[PDB]
Amino acid sequence: RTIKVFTTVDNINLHTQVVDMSMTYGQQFGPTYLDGADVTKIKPHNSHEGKTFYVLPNDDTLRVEAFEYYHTTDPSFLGRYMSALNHTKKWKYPQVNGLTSIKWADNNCYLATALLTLQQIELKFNPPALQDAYYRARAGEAANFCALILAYCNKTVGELGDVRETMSYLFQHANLDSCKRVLNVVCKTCGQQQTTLKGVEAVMYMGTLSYEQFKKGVQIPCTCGKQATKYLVQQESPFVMMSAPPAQYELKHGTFTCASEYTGNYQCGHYKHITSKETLYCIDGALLTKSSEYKGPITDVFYKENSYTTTIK
Ligand SMILES: O=C(Nc1cccc2ccccc12)c1cccnc1
Ligand SMILES: [Cl-]
Ligand SMILES: [Zn+2]
Repeated sequence: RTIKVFTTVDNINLHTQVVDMSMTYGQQFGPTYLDGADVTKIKPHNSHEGKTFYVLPNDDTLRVEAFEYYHTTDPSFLGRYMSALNHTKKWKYPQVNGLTSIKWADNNCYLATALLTLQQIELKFNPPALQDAYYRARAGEAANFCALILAYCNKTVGELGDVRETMSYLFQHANLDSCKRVLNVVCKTCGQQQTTLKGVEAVMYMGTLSYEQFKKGVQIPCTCGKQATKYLVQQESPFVMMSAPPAQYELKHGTFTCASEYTGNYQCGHYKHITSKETLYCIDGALLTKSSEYKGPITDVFYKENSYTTTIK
């Protein structure tokens, strides 16, 4: 007694299977999922005929398909993706000021601000999984994209992540190869030291939120025990992300693209998103407020860029 089903790792390439309806999916395929639901311990029902089940990439055909689609060989990746999807499928993705947001659930505030940020910066993903899911998220169906971020970042639904760390992981899977940064560190004692950064390290800085201050210079520790000055010589990138420990900061309309605000304590706080459009909009999941001025505990600010060369000699 049998039905026909299809197994997959990428939901595109299907593998015809004939399953014994007296045995679990588990006994025939190993761990098995139906649109995120774990059916490993369940026996085939007739309503399953012709349906697609996810399985683990446990032969060379599935390994090649999984790597080509996801760009990861982490063995627990597919199970993490399916477990998250089972939750993200039931989140709400309301359109807020023309952007896909996420209604608050399960500490997902860091994800909502990350998703809102992506839709305001020029970025293309390398893994087809992220390309296809990000296209759907932009159209309003973000369940797959959210599940993939959770899986790539090794975060479970319910865990509060850091926005900067999350953007860092997503940038590693994006085409930032054109991006270039040149830095100069001046110590009165020790003189000068020029650094070039490439890719992800060229678009991220930790220590100040102000793109203008980065250009004029910021004080950092030197090994000699003095304070050295670091400023921006040259930048080629479509955006920059300036990050700092959360601290009261004033966001001025028209001077930035968007920003992330973090309120509260370590691992038990809340992120909000601020976008600079015709005014300052504060997007907090499904919630929207406006103001002409904004002050809060800002962690990250995104700025547009193309090409910058310092006048500092
Ligand atoms: O401390 C946080 N984020 C961070 C911001 C800036 C610098 C940090 C340095 C080390 C660890 C966390 C940092 C944090 C804690 C809980 C939830 N989300 C974020
Ligand atoms: Cl993309
Ligand atoms: Zn020095």
